[PDB]
Parts: sequence; C-alpha cells; structure tokens
Amino acid sequence: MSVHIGAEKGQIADTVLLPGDPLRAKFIAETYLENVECYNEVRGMYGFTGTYKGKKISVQGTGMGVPSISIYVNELIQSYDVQNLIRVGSCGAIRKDVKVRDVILAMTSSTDSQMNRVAFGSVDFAPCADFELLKNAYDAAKDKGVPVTVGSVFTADQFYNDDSQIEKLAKYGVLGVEMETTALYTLAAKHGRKALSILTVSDHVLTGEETTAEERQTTFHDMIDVALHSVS
Amino acid sequence: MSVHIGAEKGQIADTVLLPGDPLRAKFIAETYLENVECYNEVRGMYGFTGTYKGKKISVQGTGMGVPSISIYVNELIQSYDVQNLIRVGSCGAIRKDVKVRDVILAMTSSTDSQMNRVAFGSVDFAPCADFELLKNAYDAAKDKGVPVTVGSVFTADQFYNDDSQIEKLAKYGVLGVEMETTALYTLAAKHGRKALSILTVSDHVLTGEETTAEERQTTFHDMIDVALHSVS
Amino acid sequence: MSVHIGAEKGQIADTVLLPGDPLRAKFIAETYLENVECYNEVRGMYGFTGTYKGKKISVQGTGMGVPSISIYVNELIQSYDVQNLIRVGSCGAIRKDVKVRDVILAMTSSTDSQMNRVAFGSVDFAPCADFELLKNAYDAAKDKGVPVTVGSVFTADQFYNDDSQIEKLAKYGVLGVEMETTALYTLAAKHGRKALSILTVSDHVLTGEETTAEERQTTFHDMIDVALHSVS
Amino acid sequence: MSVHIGAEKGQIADTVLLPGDPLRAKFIAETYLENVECYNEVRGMYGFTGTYKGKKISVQGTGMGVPSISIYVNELIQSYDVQNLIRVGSCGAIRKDVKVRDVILAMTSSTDSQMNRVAFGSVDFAPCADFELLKNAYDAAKDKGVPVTVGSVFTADQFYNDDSQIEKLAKYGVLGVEMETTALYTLAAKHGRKALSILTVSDHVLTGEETTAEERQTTFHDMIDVALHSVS
Amino acid sequence: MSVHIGAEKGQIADTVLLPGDPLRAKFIAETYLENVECYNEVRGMYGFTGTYKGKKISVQGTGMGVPSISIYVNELIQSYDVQNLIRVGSCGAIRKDVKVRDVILAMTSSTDSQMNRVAFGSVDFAPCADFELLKNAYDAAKDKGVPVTVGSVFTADQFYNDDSQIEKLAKYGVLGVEMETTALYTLAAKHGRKALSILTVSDHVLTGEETTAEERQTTFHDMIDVALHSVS
Amino acid sequence: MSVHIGAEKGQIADTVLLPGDPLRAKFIAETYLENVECYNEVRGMYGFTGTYKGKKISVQGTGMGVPSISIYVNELIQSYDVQNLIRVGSCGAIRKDVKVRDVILAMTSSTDSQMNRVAFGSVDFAPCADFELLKNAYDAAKDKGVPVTVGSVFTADQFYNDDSQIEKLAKYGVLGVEMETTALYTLAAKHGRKALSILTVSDHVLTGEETTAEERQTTFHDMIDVALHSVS
Ligand SMILES: Nc1nc(Cl)c2ncn([C@@H]3O[C@H](CO)[C@@H](O)[C@H]3O)c2n1
Ligand SMILES: Nc1nc(Cl)c2ncn([C@@H]3O[C@H](CO)[C@@H](O)[C@H]3O)c2n1
Ligand SMILES: Nc1nc(Cl)c2ncn([C@@H]3O[C@H](CO)[C@@H](O)[C@H]3O)c2n1
Ligand SMILES: Nc1nc(Cl)c2ncn([C@@H]3O[C@H](CO)[C@@H](O)[C@H]3O)c2n1
Ligand SMILES: Nc1nc(Cl)c2ncn([C@@H]3O[C@H](CO)[C@@H](O)[C@H]3O)c2n1
Ligand SMILES: Nc1nc(Cl)c2ncn([C@@H]3O[C@H](CO)[C@@H](O)[C@H]3O)c2n1
Ligand SMILES: [Cl-]
Ligand SMILES: [Cl-]
Ligand SMILES: [Cl-]
Ligand SMILES: [Cl-]
Ligand SMILES: [Cl-]
Ligand SMILES: [Cl-]
Repeated sequence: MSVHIGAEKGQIADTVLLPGDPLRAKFIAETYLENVECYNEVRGMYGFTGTYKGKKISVQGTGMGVPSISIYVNELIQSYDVQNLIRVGSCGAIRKDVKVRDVILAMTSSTDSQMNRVAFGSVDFAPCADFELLKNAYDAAKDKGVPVTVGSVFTADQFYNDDSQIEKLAKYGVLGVEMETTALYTLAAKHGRKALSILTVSDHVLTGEETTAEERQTTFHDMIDVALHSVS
Repeated sequence: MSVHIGAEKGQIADTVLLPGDPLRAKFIAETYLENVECYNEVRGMYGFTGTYKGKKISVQGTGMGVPSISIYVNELIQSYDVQNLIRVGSCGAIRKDVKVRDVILAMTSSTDSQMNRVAFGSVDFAPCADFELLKNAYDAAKDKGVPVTVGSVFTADQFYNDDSQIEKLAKYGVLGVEMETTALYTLAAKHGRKALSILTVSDHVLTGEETTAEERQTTFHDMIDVALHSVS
Repeated sequence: MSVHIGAEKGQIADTVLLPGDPLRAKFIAETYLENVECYNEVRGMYGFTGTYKGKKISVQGTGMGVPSISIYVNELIQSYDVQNLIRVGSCGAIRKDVKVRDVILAMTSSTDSQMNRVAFGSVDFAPCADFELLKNAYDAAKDKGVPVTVGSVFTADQFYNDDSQIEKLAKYGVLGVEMETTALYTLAAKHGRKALSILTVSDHVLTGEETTAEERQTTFHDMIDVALHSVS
Repeated sequence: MSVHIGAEKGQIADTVLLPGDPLRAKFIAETYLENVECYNEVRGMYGFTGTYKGKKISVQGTGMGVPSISIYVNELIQSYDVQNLIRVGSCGAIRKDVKVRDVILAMTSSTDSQMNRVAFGSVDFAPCADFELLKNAYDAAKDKGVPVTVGSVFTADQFYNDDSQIEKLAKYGVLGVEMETTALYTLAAKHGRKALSILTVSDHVLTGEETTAEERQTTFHDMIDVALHSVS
Repeated sequence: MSVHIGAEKGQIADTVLLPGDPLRAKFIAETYLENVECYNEVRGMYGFTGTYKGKKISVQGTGMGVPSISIYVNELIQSYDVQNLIRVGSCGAIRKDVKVRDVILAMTSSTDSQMNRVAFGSVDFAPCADFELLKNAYDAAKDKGVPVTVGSVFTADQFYNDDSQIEKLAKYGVLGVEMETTALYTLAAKHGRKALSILTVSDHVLTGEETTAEERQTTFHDMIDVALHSVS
Repeated sequence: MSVHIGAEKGQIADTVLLPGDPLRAKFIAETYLENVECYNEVRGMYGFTGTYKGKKISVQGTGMGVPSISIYVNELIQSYDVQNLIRVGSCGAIRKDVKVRDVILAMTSSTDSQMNRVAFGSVDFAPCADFELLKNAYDAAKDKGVPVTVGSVFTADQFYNDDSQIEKLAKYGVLGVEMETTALYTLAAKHGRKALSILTVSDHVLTGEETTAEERQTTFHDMIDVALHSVS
C-alpha cells in the first residue's frame, strides 16, 4: 500500500522496533514475540508483527544510512500511523569511558548528513529523543541493573571515512558512531511521533578492538529487553 | 585572576547558576542564599557565592548571546575548575502546547550561531545536556509537582531576526528560542563538565502574548527551586 | 572476510552488477547466469556469481542511498579487487522528453548528499562515469536498437523531500532522480576502478504517472542486456 | 518602552557612544559630560545622557558579542530614532605594525559570526563604516596629532577560539580582533543610520603582550576625544 | 545589439568555437575558414564568422574565468540563438597518465566557483557535456587516430591558488585544471543548447613541466580539426 | 616574463590603472599620457606605460570577473613589484540616491565569489581599500568639486544572475554592482600593496535606465582625473 512496505491497513503495530539488519528483525520477532506474522518481504527488508506480554509490537528492518531508514520511517508514520519508533542497533564506541557492555540511550545525535542543512540551511538542527520513551527505557534498565549510559551519538554517512572527525567528536563527549539516529529523530519529531535509539557497542573505533561474540549476544539481548519496556 | 572575572582562587563554588541578567544573579543570591559574598564586579557582570542548605553555590551573570556566555563559561571552567553549570533563564515559547507555567529542561539545542560550524565544518554538532543533572532537575520538579517539559530549544544570535525560521523549528518539535544554551552545553562537554539549562517562558513568540508579571514571578521561583536540587 | 560481505577470496568476479534490491540481484542471477553460486547472505543483502557466455559475473545488492551502496562498493573494491562496477537500477524521470522506455546512461550526477562536501569543502565535485564502459553500453544499445539516452541524474538523500529542487534540476537538463550514482562514481574513481550506472524509468515524478508493470519488465530486461555487453 | 532599554521618548540623544562595558559608559558620562542623567538600569546595562560643549550625547553599554550589541543597536535605532552610533572600545592587535598607542578607525570588518550568512546565504556581506563619521574622526585625530590608523578589524564570536584564523587574517592586512563591529555596521546601514567603530589596543594577540595601565588610560582618553568630534 | 557583442542579427553562426584568447579566435578564423568576417571588436574580444567545407562557423573569444565566458555564452544563446557551443582551449594536466599530446573531451567538470551554489545552495550540481557533440568529437578523433581521453576537468576561479586542492582532485581521477568549462556546460544546458569543451595540455601542474612550442602547435591543430567535425 | 604579461623588467610603473576593457586602457594611455609605450599584447589585453606630469604611470586591462583580474593583479605584484593598483571602471547603481554623475570610491565590497570562502571557510572576509589612496582620491575630487560618494559595492560573478540579491544589498546601503573589486582589494592587501577602485555609473539596474553617452564621457574623464591624483 506504501511504496516500500507490502502491508495492508492494520498489520503494523503502534510501536515498531527498528533494527538495521532485516535478519535481526526476523531473529527478534521469532525469539521475543508470540503469534508472529510477516507483513513485508519487499526488497527482503523484513517486517513482522507479534505480541509481547499481550501487546502487539512490530519489528521492521531499516537498512543502513539516513536515506534508507528515512524511507521506512516516513512510510511507517504516514501510511501506517505508527506512534512509537525505537531504533535498536549498534554503534562503534569512540571513547574509552564507554564500556563494551553499556547500553546507550541517545538524547541526540550529531551528523555529517546534509538532510537537515537541506531543510534549514544556516541552522544546525539538533534532533531530540522523545523524553518519555527515553526515561522509560532508562527506568527499565535501572530496575533490572542493566548498565546504561545516556548521551549523544554521531550519525555518519560514510562507514569508511577518510575525513573522519570522530576524534574531535569524542573530545566533545560524543559516545559513538552509527548511521541512522539523526534521520529517525528528525522525521519522528516532524510528524509528532515518539522516537528513541537504543544502541550496543560493536567495537571501539579509536582502539580497533572488536566486541566478542559473547559480549554482543548479551548486550543485544539487554537492548531488546529494555526496548520492550519503553512504551507507557 | 581570569580576564573577565575578578575572583581569587576559591571564591567560586563547584556549582554555578547562570542567569543572563547580572541583576537576577544579585536577586537570586540575596533571596535564596545565606552568607552571601560578591566575588565579581568586573563589567557589572555580578557574581556571588553563598550557601543553600549548608552547601556553597555561586550565581554568575552571563550576559546575552553565545559570545558573552562563552567568555564566562570558559573562565569558570578553566580558571576556577567549576564542575556543574546550570543556566537559569527564559525563552520565548514557539509552540501552543508549551504552556506559560511550564519549566523547560533542554536536552539539546539547535542554533544559527556559527560557533560549531567553525570547529566542525560540515558536521551539525548537537550539544547535549548532562543527563545526571537533567534527571535530578526532572525528579525534583516531579517530587514537588512543578509542571516540567523536556525537549529542545533554539539558540539564536539575533533577538530581532528578519530571516527567523522559528516557524519551521516549531513544526520539528522545538520548544522555544533563547540565546545561550548551545554555547553552555558545547563548552561544558568539551571540558568534561556537567551542564543543564532550565528555562521559563517569557512569552509566546508566534502569538506575541507576554507572560504576566505574576506568571513570571512564579515560574522564576519554581526554576530556582528546581535548580537548587539538580546537583547529586 | 570484509565486514559486510561473507565471501572468501575469489568468489567475487571482476565485474559486478549493482541493483539496489537484493531480490533483484537473485532474480538477475537465476534468470541470466549459468552455474550460479550465492557468496553472501549477510543482512539478506544477497550477492551471487555465475557465468554469462562463459565469463564470470557477480551481482550484488547495494541497498538504498549513498551510505548503503558506499559500504558495498568500498568492500568490493578494497577486499575483492573488483574492477568494473555497474549499477543497474531505476530512477524517476523529471523531464517529459525522457520517455518511459528509455534506458539511461549517466555521464555524471548531481547530489544533495554531503559526502563530497565532507572531502572537498568549497569544491563542487562532479563524479564521472568511466567512458569506456559508457561507450560500450551505448554501442550495445545502438547495435540492438534499444532506445538509450545519455546525460546526468540526481542522487538524492531523501526519497520524500519537502525541499525538493528537482524542478530547477529539470530546467538544467537533468534526466531523473535516484539515490546511489554519486557514491558509485566517486568511490570507483577514487580507487582507479571503472563505474557506470544504467537506469530505467520507475515513473515521471513531476506528473506522478507510474510506469506500467509491462513497461518495467521490458526496460528492466533491456537494461540487463546492455549491462552484460559493457565490459571490454 | 523598548524591551531592553528603560528610557522614555526623548531621553536618548541623536548620537550615542557605544562602549561594551556598562561601567565604562558610566565612567565616560561622569568624566566627559555635563548635566548627566541615567536613562537605563535594565540588566545593569547602563545608559546615560548629558551634554558636551552644549550638545546632547548619550553613552550606552552594549555588552560583548554580536548578539548583545545587536539588541541595543536595534532598539536605539527603531525605538529611539538614534542617528549616529559610535562604538568606542578596544581590540587585540594582530600585526606588529599596529602600535600600542594607535587609535583604530574601522572601515570594515571580517567575521566568523553567521549573522550575515543567515540573511544573504552565499554572499560575503562586507559591512561599511559611514564615511562622513570616519573622515570627521580622522580629521579630528590629525588636527590634534593623535596617531590614527585606518583599516579593517575582525569581529569574532569566540574570545577563546581553538580554531582561530587570526594568523591568516593578519597576512591579509587585518588590524585587530574584537566582537561587535560587524553587527554595529550591518544594523546601522540596514536602517539608514551612520556608524563608526573607534578602537584602542588591549594587547598584541600573536605576541601575548598586554598594553600597560598607563598606555590604556591614554589611548582610551584619546579615543573619547576623537569620538566627541565625529558628528558634523 | 547585445551588451558585449557588436553583431547584428544573422552575423553569428549556429555553431561557435570558444577559445579564451581573442587572438586565437583570429588565428583560428584566418587559418581554418574561408570568407572570413569580423562581427565584433567590442573590448578587443574578437568574434569571427567564416565557412568550413561550405558551412558557416563562428569563433568567439570568451576571456578567462567563469564570469567572463558566462557573459559571452549568455549573449550568444539569448541574443543570437546559437545552438552548438564548443570550447577549444587548454588545461594544466594534473595526472601523469594524461599525456602532453592527449586531446581531452570533458564529460563534466568540478569547480570552486560559487556559481552553482548560488543557484542550488545545498546541491552539488554536476554540469554535463552534450553527448551527441562529445561522441562526434570522439569518433572524429578515432577515425583520424588523434589520441583522445575522455573524463572530467576542474574549473578553477584562481590560476594562482594558495589553497589549491588539485592534488586531492587528481586522486579522484580528475584530468586537468582550466577556468571556463563549468560555466559553459551549465549555461548551455539551462537554455537547451549543446556544449562541449575540447582541451589540450598547456603543462603538467604537479611536475611544473611546460609543454614545448612544437607539442602545443600540434595538439592545438588536432583540437581544431576535431572541433570542426563535432556538429551532426 | 610572467605567464600573462609580455613585459620585461622595468617596463611597468609603480602605479597601475586598471580598466577592464583593454581598449579603454589604450584610450586612456593615448589620451592622458606622454611618451607612451605598449609593453603587452598577450591575449590583446593591452598594457601601456607613459608619463603624466613627469611621473611614470602604467595602464593595464584586467578583463571581466574576479578570475581574470586576479591573474593580472597577481602578476603585476609578484613579477613587476607594482605598488599602487587603481581600478578605474564602472558599475550598475542599485540605489536611487546614487546619481548618474557620481564618482564612487569603494571602501569595501561584498561578493558572491567563492574566492575568499576557499581561503577562509567559515569567515566572511571583508576586503579593504587602502585608506591613503582613498583619501587622496577623495581630496582630489573635493578640491575640484567632482561629486564623489564613498561606500561599498558588490562584486558579482554573474552579469546575468537569475538569483540576484541586489535588492537586499541595496537596502543594506550597497551602492552598485561590478565584477572585480573584491579580487583587487583582497590580492593587494595579501601582498602589502595599495589598492583602490574608482567607479562611474553605467546604469541604474533596478530601474533599467542607461546612463547617456554624454554622461558616460564626462564621469569617465572625471574618474581618470581623480585617479591621476591618488598617489602620494
Ligand atoms: N559507521 C558505523 N560504525 C560502526 Cl563502528 C558501527 N557499528 C554499528 N553500526 C551500525 O551498523 C551499520 C553499519 O555496519 C549502520 O547501520 C550503523 O548504524 C555502525 N556504523
Ligand atoms: N531570542 C530570545 N527570544 C525570547 Cl522571546 C526570549 N526570552 C528570553 N530570552 C533570553 O533573554 C535574553 C534576550 O532578551 C537572551 O539571554 C535569551 O536567552 C529570549 N531570547
Ligand atoms: N528518489 C528516488 N525517486 C524515484 Cl522516482 C526512484 N525510482 C527508483 N529509485 C531508486 O529506487 C530506490 C528508492 O525506492 C533508490 O535506490 C533509488 O536509486 C528512485 N529513487
Ligand atoms: N576577542 C577579543 N580579543 C581581544 Cl584581544 C579584545 N580586546 C578587546 N576586546 C573587546 O573586549 C570584549 C572582550 O573582552 C569584546 O567586547 C571585544 O570587542 C577584545 N575581543
Ligand atoms: N588555471 C589554469 N591552469 C592551467 Cl595549467 C591552464 N592552462 C590553460 N588554462 C586556460 O588558460 C587560461 C589561464 O591562463 C584559462 O582560460 C584556462 O581555462 C589554464 N588554467
Ligand atoms: N555586473 C555588472 N553590472 C553592471 Cl550594471 C556593470 N556596469 C559595469 N560593470 C563592469 O563592467 C563589466 C561587465 O560588463 C565588469 O567588468 C564590471 O566590473 C558592470 N558589471
Ligand atoms: Cl545497527
Ligand atoms: Cl535569560
Ligand atoms: Cl534501483
Ligand atoms: Cl570594548
Ligand atoms: Cl584556453
Ligand atoms: Cl569596468
């Protein structure tokens, strides 16, 4: 019904989790939700709806980069009237004080995408998490004792950047680099919806060290748990 | 000892409240604090130290605009090793859903100042409140039932702007316009300190309606109360 | 072996066709090539190698937008030493003189992506097709009588753009809008490889008219045919 | 009557001297003028009117930085119909050929403020002194033998600038750095008024040497003398 | 009849060759064309019409830099309805693989001129050669065995550039630097005309070596020959 | 000896007048100077040396636009050690208060050229006339009663500008539009030389009215007279 999502009216829940990898969308749905339906296979960018403790929850792959997620966020909001949009992904830590097991909640994101300069010109637009979701996610992490850090991230257009400024960004307190948050937070606010990015650490970019498969399995699972207690 | 602040080592507290108007600095000190000393009269930009429930607290006028507050924030951090910097001021609401009695906590701020473009060039740097202070301020407002809203603001260089984009900013969910937050949050993060702006409503810019003297007296006083419970 | 592509040394051919949709990668491989192997399933972003008239040819999904294709182009070049990179996709025509059955060969592309401003600053970098591939593709279209048009396209970051300048772009002779070419041509030239985008018409953006399923099936097939005669 | 200035119709003279420090406004009024009245105490940003050789002259503190002076200049022009606006302040010399006792007359100023980029976009707007005032000020300096230099200055947003380009500016002949002139000259020309900045040397920025208290007392006094003979 | 060209209706041919130097315009006309008339002497910027193998052909000096050629291109198009515009000039090679005897055909050009940023703002506009002329010129070079290279060039505003980025441009595959192509290709496309730049090598900029008088005489003559077989 | 000027050491005087049109260079030399020699015919961009009241004076065509004059100014300064550079040209008046017979002295110029953004990035560089020459030229106009106006001009890259902002420029007090001053003043200051542009009115751009041949003959002649009394 919308150009990129093959779902009919009603198949998509009010609350959508937004991994980048459509195979993580599948994984998440199969593993966390009951009564799972796949409402979309267009471009292999899987989307699913199921229930979690009796409440409908969709999970939708976004792809990588601002332009890709923008497509999905726009259609979810405009065509399916989605209300709560929660990115669940990873980022490369760019400070030593950001630990491999920390679950990051982005208040805001910096970017080298031109998307906001296209709309505002000489204004630096700072995108903003919905506080209600942020606080809930934070409270849920605390209540369970999941280590959680709250700050900003950098939304990059180039995974491989020869002109990378992450070193300067780190000195300004920025926590990590990823490629979607700016778009999510900007598009959700523009349409009066609620958005939050929750992120795990894929690696430390300035030391090059990977997080281990085990560490990744655990922070991933913590991230999903926190996500599922962020609405209300 | 520092170019713009006539204080000696030790006169300035770890925690500084940052009104714009140096006469509000005076007012605040005289009204809220015990054992008040004025440590600075340079340029009439008054700064004071006193105690509040047994703890030293300074209050320092910043002046108006990014360049003015930047001067004071930099010297407080670099010369006096100040740790917690809390702007207490007002802003013009730019949305109807922001009410005349709301106390605003800025997660972040947009800007038309070039300060961050000078440092980063093709990066939109999004400044970030320290979450710890934000959360405390929020908790203190809640515990007392002070109405509080948490979102972003716009830091403007021009009070009188013929090319004002506040209308587009409002559609993106931005709450109000003021002239200091971007600088405060950027400079504090750059040096590893903690910053928060707490703001009341001076008026609704897109309707032109002033907030009354009574409304102003009350939200002002609420703002100070919340500020004094934001550290720890 | 490379972060985003699960292939081992040698599985990927010298020449790679680059659809956006990984399901079109599959379709193309199954339909056009003999002895097909799938060398990648990471993120569902399928990549395949097979033969066409005795020569190895890979087909690799890129995803949507500059940041997504940049990832794949960079890894194909740097990790697998790929030599010829040919985008095969569609674009929305933005001029009436660009006909629904035309196969477009992009000499160059305009963009609102910041990727090149990040590297060059005050330079407008104009990306360039490899002429050798362009000419071959052109010759192959001509020899068969496939209608073909040679000009520029616009690489957009935002599919849904409220600040879209396509109308001005059309007056300057630009043929259509898509979301990958700038990245492909910039990254290939930077590493001394050969790149070409060949595009069909998904619709006319300024009239809103879709191209029919039949038209799409035919120009698609023409596009693949032209692609398979572009190397040498 | 105007938001930032507590004066009634008529209290403010046609000609206003514009120090940054409101305590220098006081000093100047008390020391140079007869029959002095203070028409403004709002924010401690003192403004005064008195007479000098029988003619009314006001002196008004501007604060520091483009945003602060812009507020005062705009209200003086729009609310009080002020005609002649003369900045009297200091600047840090950035060339050795600019001597500690030179009184600078700014023909124009460069800037890293975005104020003009906000209004003009891709135009570098060069602000311009009113020549009539400049020439008078120059003639008065010459007639008395006050050493005077006529050139450009740099209006900076950041007193403490990690990305300071003053070294390149100095090679282009720029004389010194301050924080108000661009705003003064731009706002005055926009409304058909006459503006001039007259500046003394606070220090040499690229050698770090302060000007002595004695030197400062003398060039200050010369600056005021020249200012008082610039109208007509 | 047009501000800068003293020609009457009809004196200027459909096809105009565009050297920079008006003395090369003369040279070309006298040497290559029969029945030569000079239709313009305004500013010494000579323009001529003659015939070549029975067809009228004009040759018009453009001067140096985007602003100068823009004047001539605009008047030729708007006042004299010129259809085919072919720059014939030189450029400084910026890569070793571009040989002193190569005749360059510019598909496109990069630039540090602001002309396109003035019109498009946050869009990098990539100007495009008319393919029909390019292909003809290419075919004519091939048929005769004239060595020919097809790629991009850089249109510079500053012959003497202290901030020259040609080194980065060379790594991205850019062939050489000149000062007109961007304007020619942008203005011709904007008005639906056909444009091509054909260029010889004046020198290698990154090695400093001049091309010899003999080399220059030969590539020049090859360039004219190719130009005269580019229409149709 | 320099790439664009065919003169030998010593042929060029300390003081050079800089018309745009090389035929006006000729005219000026033949009409105003004794013992005239032509030292340059390269590109028809004539340059001449003669004497005026016993002092050597050169006159050198610059061509049109920042890139063209930049070439000539750079070579005159670097190769021939020229000290005083005086543009003598015209501009289109953009305000009614600028009269057809006024001789304009540019203190400074705005621009849409990127030349200064290329060197300074986020700085608006304001070019500055040499005051000594300006004052002399002014004094000479006054002593003779030649009407003279002193302010700023706009240096445009595009004579035919669809995105012309001259209307906004006029409201900010800018006097007229031309195409060279920014380059002259920037390049002269960068090398420690003295520069001035003196300009007559070619027309009123916002009313379209031409200045008559008679008016042009007279202001032209006044301009030359003022130029010849600007050194010392
Ligand atoms: N630039 C970047 N860098 C690092 Cl170290 C990342 N770790 C995870 N991501 C996320 O993974 C994808 C890129 O592999 C993007 O969706 C991005 O949001 C990362 N993106
Ligand atoms: N632009 C602007 N607009 C409105 Cl409606 C304001 N209300 C309060 N402020 C604060 O008041 C001062 C300006 O009067 C600035 O410090 C600013 O931060 C405001 N600033
Ligand atoms: N902006 C945009 N617009 C139109 Cl009308 C398109 N038609 C096809 N594409 C391609 O399709 C994807 C978006 O659906 C992108 O990969 C893009 O390159 C288009 N992209
Ligand atoms: N950046 C800067 N630098 C130096 Cl070395 C200065 N000397 C005086 N000022 C003026 O003093 C104030 C800053 O202390 C500003 O009003 C500014 O205009 C200076 N501003
Ligand atoms: N920047 C530049 N550099 C080099 Cl090495 C050149 N060789 C020839 N030209 C052409 O020659 C003139 C400059 O001499 C310009 O028209 C330009 O297009 C060159 N322009
Ligand atoms: N844009 C522009 N406009 C007007 Cl109304 C002009 N009148 C004279 N000139 C000068 O004349 C030449 C353009 O004809 C340029 O050298 C320019 O400096 C003008 N340039
Ligand atoms: Cl992710
Ligand atoms: Cl305030
Ligand atoms: Cl596609
Ligand atoms: Cl000052
Ligand atoms: Cl040339
Ligand atoms: Cl001229």
